[PDB]
Amino acid sequence: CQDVVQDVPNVDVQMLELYDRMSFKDIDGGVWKQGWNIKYDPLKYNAHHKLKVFVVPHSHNDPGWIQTFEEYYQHDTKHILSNALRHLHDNPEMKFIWAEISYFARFYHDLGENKKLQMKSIVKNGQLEFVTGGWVMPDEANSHWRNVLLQLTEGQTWLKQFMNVTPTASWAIDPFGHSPTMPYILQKSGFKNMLIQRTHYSVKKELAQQRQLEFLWRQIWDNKGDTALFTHMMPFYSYDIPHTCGPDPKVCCQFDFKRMGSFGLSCPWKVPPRTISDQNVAARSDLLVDQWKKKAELYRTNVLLIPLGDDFRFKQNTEWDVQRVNYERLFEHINSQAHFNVQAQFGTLQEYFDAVHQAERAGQAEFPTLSGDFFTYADRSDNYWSGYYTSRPYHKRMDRVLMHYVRAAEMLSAWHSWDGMARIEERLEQARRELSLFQHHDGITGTAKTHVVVDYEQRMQEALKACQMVMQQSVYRLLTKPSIYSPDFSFSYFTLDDSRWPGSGVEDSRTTIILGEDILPSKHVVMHNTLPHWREQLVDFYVSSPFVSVTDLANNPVEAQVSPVWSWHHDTLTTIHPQGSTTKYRIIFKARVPPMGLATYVLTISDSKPEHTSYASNLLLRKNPTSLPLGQYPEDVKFGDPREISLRVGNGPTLAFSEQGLLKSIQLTQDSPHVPVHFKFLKYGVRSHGDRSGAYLFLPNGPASPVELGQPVVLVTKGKLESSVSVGLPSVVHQTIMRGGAPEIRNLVDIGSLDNTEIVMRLETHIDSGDIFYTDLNGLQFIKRRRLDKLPLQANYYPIPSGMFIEDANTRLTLLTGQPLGGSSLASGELEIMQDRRLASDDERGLGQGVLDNKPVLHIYRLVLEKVNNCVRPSELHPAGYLTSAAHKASQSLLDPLDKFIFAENEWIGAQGQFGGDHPSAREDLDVSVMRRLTKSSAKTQRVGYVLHRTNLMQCGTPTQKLDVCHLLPNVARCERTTLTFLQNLEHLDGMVAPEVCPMETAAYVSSHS
Ligand SMILES: [Zn+2]
Repeated sequence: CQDVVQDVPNVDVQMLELYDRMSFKDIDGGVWKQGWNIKYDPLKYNAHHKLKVFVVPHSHNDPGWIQTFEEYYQHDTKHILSNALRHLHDNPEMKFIWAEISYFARFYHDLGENKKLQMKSIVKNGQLEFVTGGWVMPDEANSHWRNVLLQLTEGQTWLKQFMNVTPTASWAIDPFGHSPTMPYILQKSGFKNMLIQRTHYSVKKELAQQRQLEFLWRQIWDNKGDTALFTHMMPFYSYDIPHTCGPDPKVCCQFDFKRMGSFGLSCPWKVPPRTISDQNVAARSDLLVDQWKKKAELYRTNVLLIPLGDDFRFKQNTEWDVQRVNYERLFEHINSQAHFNVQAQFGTLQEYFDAVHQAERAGQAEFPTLSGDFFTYADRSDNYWSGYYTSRPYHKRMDRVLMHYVRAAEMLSAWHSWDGMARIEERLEQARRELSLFQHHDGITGTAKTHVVVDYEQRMQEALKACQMVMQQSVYRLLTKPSIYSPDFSFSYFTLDDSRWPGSGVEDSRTTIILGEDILPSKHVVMHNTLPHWREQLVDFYVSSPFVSVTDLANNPVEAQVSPVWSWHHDTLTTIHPQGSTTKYRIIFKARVPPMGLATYVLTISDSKPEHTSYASNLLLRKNPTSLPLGQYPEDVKFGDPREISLRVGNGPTLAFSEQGLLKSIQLTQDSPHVPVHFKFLKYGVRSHGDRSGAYLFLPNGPASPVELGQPVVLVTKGKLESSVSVGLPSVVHQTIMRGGAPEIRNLVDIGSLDNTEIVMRLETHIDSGDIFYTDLNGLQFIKRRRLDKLPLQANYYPIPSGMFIEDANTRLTLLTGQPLGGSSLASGELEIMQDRRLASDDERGLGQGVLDNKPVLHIYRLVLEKVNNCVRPSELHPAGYLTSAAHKASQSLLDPLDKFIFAENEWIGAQGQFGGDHPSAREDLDVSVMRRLTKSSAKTQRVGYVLHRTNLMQCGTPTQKLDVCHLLPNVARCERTTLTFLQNLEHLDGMVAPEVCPMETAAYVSSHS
């Protein structure tokens, strides 16, 4: 294994170092507004060295944006694909590339048997070519790497079964900035080439000047270079026809033949296209070849890519004819005139890449190496696209919940083959496809119309219910004696309890377990642990009585705590204040669950305070208190005036809070200093003159201003197992929760009718971080950031898909997230992260609406303060950072918590105590990211697929069983290493053993069973 800490990779272009050197000037470059007037040597090309030009027709089809998936399918995409089939069949020289498999699969299943055969023949002969072949073209900023792989797998599994093809070239023309997570996943999935478009106008200019727009893109930690993927970055402002022929859009627009005649379109530069004739073809070819030779000066070979398309193009038979016939008349003239020294023709993306690599092997070019990312994107002036890191944060949070439920449903159901009557495969295909659709660059981004967001939310809600049904049937099968198990596949044996989605203050839908010494004195509950190591964690349930004791199924007592149930309400006379339930209570205890396993507990009612259950105290801090009854709860609420508070659970850290209920300090141990750490809430506004913020753009009117808090009401709950401080602020109920290690932070965010406001949560410390901070990419890797005062505030905002940290020589503070949000370090010792944004104006990128559809959301975090002076850190020149053990486990507690199940009926005949006690407990840096049965019950050879991910953790001194996934299931007959999509066998494994993967590596295995 490579060492990913000590050796700094040597690359030609390192994006952090390039950013530090660049001046970012926004000069008028002439017809190429953000570049310069390109010149070429006309003697560069002759009889023996010609320019080869590939014109690649395409159509950008969004699976939801202005219309829903189904509205676009019926009104636009089914006509595009029907006309593609007819025109390519009739015109063998015509070519077309296709990206979005969600639409292609919907179309193909609706075709008659004769049309399916014709479609297969234009794919087999290479006229219709699939590019990427994902379900969608995903967002690269907010998306988790697990979901990027899920949607790639859904589309490529469909293409292999139905079209017998697997793309090796990727096409990503519309995501709002680009991540190195994509080449990481694509290179481990059989790809050879990829293309990107939306990068900062300043970066396009700097790379074009050095002919560094084609590069070998490696990971920031990769010293050897085996992660490298060949990447083509397009040079100009857009992927439309005016910005793809060459540097002058007033010329290129005249070669978009839909912008004349009866289509109702036109050229903004005021010179229309003209039909190509014998009379004009020499003059028209003179201007067009000059644009081609200028574009070719920006690249290193004699092979040139010219895309030809736009949004939902090639809808009409007449559009295919007017584009094909005028281009054919230009190609026939140009190819027949030796003075041009050009060969031009319709082609595909793979055709382009094959010809470039042939030119390279001929010794025509040697390509540069590059590491880094392409965030944050700007298309013009100070218009940085950091707004969509936060827009529609309710759905961003829902993405992470559905990610975990799909993993848990696939894993729990994989242990067995199921009868077709159970409909397990139907429910899991629905769930995978709804989560896959939401990865689209107008889904998770929050950049769709209000009615389109409602469609995404309804689809994700159906997917959640499908996962719940699979999970509960699987738990019953796994923990019921085989002598008793006799299933009704329609029946609810268990209901799921989730404390964190949507959250009891968002939707008060948790089930209360109702116990009574007569009617029903006990209830069985079951915890699942998807992680491949033993886990102990606190769990809670709602119960109808405070007098409840916990046992394991063997009747061993478990120490428990009871707390009241609290809700928060606006008083119309005055204040935001808490109200206690008189009818339900929380029971809280530590569950111990095997790796990838299950554990059963029992809740039992009694007359009075039972021997192994304690009761939290509650203190309400407010002047002029009124009474707060709590029904049977045995401890009276205490009252006081606002004051500073300190709390400690177990022998974990001591936290101190201000009179307003906000953190002010952390002490790690009894001996150590009180380290200042202050939470604050601030607000950004919108510019009254000049460019307005919208769903995409963040354009603040200066630095954030303090929120006036008044004298808010503070509630302190103190228990042996769990304590919290909760405060009612304007727009936010803010909670700090303590269970004996790093605290958990919960914000119930309701921005209400506060038009043109963005709410930010900031941390202030004396950590001497200077201009340096770290943010993650897609939940996979931490990248070093440098704050730049020469760029505006909105340019120093980055995606926070799962975490961020600052550090000096001695101390680090990490904030882990349960949802992707936008964030920064705008001053030494600070972290900040945006909670919600409400915007009255459109930002002129095509959405045609502001963001005024906000709803309450529960955001969740962990906060980890650590000493790092005894840690082996990367050298100052390394562009990556790495989490500690404690911060990594804190992230895992937010993204993949224990699942909780309540038995639905009065009696569970044949109940068992535990599943998976024999499972291997793997090293803490290893995860089983995916477990998925690949075969239905009728297959004679069963196949199960596993994705294994090993992260890299910092070594800090304080230093388990070998996991072989090929032997988790009995009767293993073969074990293969595969691409991450499971579609190609790469290696038949010695001894049917799936080996140990290296730090920062991901591998896929398939086990076959007799
Ligand atoms: Zn798009």
